[PDB]
Amino acid sequence: GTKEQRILRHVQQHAKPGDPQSVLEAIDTYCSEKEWAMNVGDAKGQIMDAVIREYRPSLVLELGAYCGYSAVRMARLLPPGARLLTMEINPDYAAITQQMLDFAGLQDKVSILIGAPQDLIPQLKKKYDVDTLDMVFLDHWKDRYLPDTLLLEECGLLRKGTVLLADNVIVPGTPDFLAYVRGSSSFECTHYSSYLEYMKVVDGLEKAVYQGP
Ligand SMILES: O=P([O-])([O-])O
Ligand SMILES: O=P([O-])([O-])O
Ligand code: NA
Repeated sequence: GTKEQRILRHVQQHAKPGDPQSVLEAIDTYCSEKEWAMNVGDAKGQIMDAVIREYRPSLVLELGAYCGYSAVRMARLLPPGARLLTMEINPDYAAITQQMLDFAGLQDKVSILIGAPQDLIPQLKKKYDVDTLDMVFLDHWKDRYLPDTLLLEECGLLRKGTVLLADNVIVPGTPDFLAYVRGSSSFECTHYSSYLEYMKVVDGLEKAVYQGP
C-alpha cells in the first residue's frame, strides 16, 4: 500500500483501540523504524502540546493532513466545548486521517473538510458558522503557508492573540513565510528547533501570534 495506508495498518494491528497515546506511539515507532520521520513525539509533538497548553484554544484549524498524527496529537488535549477543524485537499490523506481519529476514539472532536484551503477558508464564516479562530496549525504543504496566512487575514478569521503554529519550517526553507511573519508588526514570532540527540535540526516550528492588522 501507500505509506499512509501502511501507517494506518500498523496502528490498527499494534495500537490499543480508543487510546490516543497508544496510537501516537505506534505511529512514532513505525515512522522511526522506517526512517520516514524520527521521533516525531519529541521533535514536534511536545511543542504542539506546549502551545495548546499555553493558549487553551476552543477552536483549532489544521491546514493539511497526511496520516492523522497531528490531528490525534491536538484533539486528545481538547476539553468538552473545544474542537478541531482539519482541511486537506487529498481525499486519500483525509480518509486515513479520519480512520486514525476513529481508531483513537477522537472522531467527535474533529471535523474533516476535504478541499483546497483557498476554496474552504472563505466559507468558514458563512458555511461553518465560525467567527474567529483561536489557533491555526499549518501541517504539511509549506509552499502554502504564506498564502494561507494571508487568506486567513483577508477573511477576518484571525484575532488578537490567535496563535499560528507551523511545522517543518527549517532554514533555508519557507524563506518568504518567515520573512513575512517576522517582518510584519502583526505577528509576534518564536522559532523552535528540535535537534533530538544530535547536531542537525530534525524539525523546526514557527509560532506566530497575531497582534492585529
Ligand atoms: O501525518 P500528519 O500529522 O497528518 O501530517
Ligand atoms: O538554528 P536554530 O533555531 O538557531 O537552533
Ligand atoms: Na513580526
